[PDB]
Amino acid sequence: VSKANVPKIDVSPLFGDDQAAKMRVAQQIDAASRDTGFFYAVNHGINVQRLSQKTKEFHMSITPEEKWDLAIRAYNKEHQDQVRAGYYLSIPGKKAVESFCYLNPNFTPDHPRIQAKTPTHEVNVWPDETKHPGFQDFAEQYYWDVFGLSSALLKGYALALGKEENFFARHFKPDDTLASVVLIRYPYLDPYPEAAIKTAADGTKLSFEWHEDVSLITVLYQSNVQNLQVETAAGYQDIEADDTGYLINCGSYMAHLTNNYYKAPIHRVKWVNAERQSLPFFVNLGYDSVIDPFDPREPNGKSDREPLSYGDYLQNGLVSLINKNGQT
Ligand SMILES: CC(C)[C@@H](NC(=O)[C@H](CS)NC(=O)CCC[C@H](N)C(=O)O)C(=O)O
Ligand SMILES: [Fe+3]
Repeated sequence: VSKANVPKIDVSPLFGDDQAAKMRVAQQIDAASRDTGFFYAVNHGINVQRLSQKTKEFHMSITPEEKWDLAIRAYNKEHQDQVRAGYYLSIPGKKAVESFCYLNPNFTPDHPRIQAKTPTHEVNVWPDETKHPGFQDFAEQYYWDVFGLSSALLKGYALALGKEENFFARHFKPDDTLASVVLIRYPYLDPYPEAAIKTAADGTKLSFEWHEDVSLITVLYQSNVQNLQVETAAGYQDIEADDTGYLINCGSYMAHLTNNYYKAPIHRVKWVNAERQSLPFFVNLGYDSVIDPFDPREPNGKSDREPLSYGDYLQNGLVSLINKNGQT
């Protein structure tokens, strides 16, 4: 029943050249990462009003025909090459959530990872421009807008851990990042399908069960409806909503790299009967990216943990999350 301490951090110095100001932001990122694991990034410079409005226009105007045409393999056997990118359909009376996922716009048929058929790389699919004017242009621009914000946040995390500010960001590149945007619609439904509600061990009704994120960090915009909870030793705590800020947390690749110094917080989504948006950007590195693990608690930083290539981590992590928490 209690509320999580989720600080609001002004991240604007991370876009600048005042090095001491950057360190003061890094200290706040460190403090939040060692407490509940969540913070809100404010003063981030992204037009989140336009994001929410264009996402709503898309979700509310797409038709069943278009959803089949864009559907991932789980919903359309014809689309064997769409495991990640495309439309994730709701199932009326059974499954409420629906979403649209897209990847690096630089993944084209020309791209070498696409020509090589490397797992987790796909070419995006888009709706018809004449039915959804300007949607693809908006979505591709948004990808690079939130890429820029994430690059800045990664400098803060690096400084927080005592590393040079490009320690993570040097692996986060426009030509090969596996980062994804997911545009999730959580609808208002009356009656709400009981099959779409899960009951937690503690009795709480949920839309999505406990999990750690498959990411380096997760950069999340949500509309102003409270839904997230974070697990602490004393139980789950509510995360207050803020539809002007981005909610940030670490994923399990950060926990691995840091020998669990920055844990990947376990969190879950409460069931709320309300029309709302959940728009995550999953900060993923490149397929071949490897960061040597270190232990910030040790003077010498020595860690015995194996370096893990990001591509293998991502492939395994996405499948495991489907197996554990269900096809979304
Ligand atoms: C908790 C939110 C981030 C959101 N949940 C989610 O987005 C959940 C848990 S982090 N994430 C996923 O299912 C992984 C999507 C990965 C994506 N298809 C890809 O190929 O990269 C929700 O609102 O349900
Ligand atoms: Fe999550």
